[PDB]
Amino acid sequence: VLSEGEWQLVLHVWAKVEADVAGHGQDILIRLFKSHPETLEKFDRFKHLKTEAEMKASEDLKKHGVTVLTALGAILKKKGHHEAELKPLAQSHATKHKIPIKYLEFISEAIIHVLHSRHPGDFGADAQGAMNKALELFRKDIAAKYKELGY
Ligand code: HEM
Repeated sequence: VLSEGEWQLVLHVWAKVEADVAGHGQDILIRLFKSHPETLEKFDRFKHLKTEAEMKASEDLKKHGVTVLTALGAILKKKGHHEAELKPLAQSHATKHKIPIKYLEFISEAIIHVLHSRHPGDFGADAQGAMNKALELFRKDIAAKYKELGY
């Protein structure tokens, strides 16, 4: 459970992310795909992309990055009271997209890295720790739904 102070650190940096949702989403998905190429293979939509320049040039990838970060922002703003948000996300990611929990760890790492690059003044160690806790809570709660469903 995050404290109120931890949530404030999380949402303070998140408010900065929302100034450029699409650029963050691009940076995060590209980092994910480059650092963990098995993740790109899960996207029939994107697996034709073979270089970072091609990824950066894809408007469709930029659009999907907005989709991802909009869903995550809605979750974070619930401050842990996110059952209604995680139900459909866990269902689609477990049963349709077939995404291991480990790949959610990978995207969490990419998120933290990009937030640190773009917002150092609002993403010192205290905020890094708080965002790590928020993304761990996300993963814990998704994992419980995966377990229910046999994934
Ligand atoms: C912060 C973590 C993530 C969030 C918030 C998120 C959110 C979303 C959302 C909102 C959608 C569209 C609706 C849906 O299908 O449920 C989506 C689609 C999808 N996601 Fe994620 N996602 C996350 C992590 C991942 C990861 C790590 C992968 C793969 C490694 C992945 C693979 C997919 C795929 C394959 C689709 C379908 C794309 C398409 O063909 O349109 N997601 N995601």
